Amino acid sequence: RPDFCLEPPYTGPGKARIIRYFYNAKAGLAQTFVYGGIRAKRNNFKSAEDALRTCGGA
Repeated sequence: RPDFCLEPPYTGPGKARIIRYFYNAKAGLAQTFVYGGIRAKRNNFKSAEDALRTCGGA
C-alpha cells in the first residue's frame, strides 16, 4: 500500500472548505473530510473510487 494511505487527512492552511476523500485504512473505506484548498497531502482524493484504487491494497 503506498505509504501516504495510512496518514491522517490534512486540511492544510487554506481557508476554503472543499469536500475531499481520504482512505481510512482502519475502516478499509474512503471517508470525506474538509480540505482548505491548498498544499494537499497525498491521502486526498476527489472521489471514493480514486481513494480505493490508489490505497485499497492489492
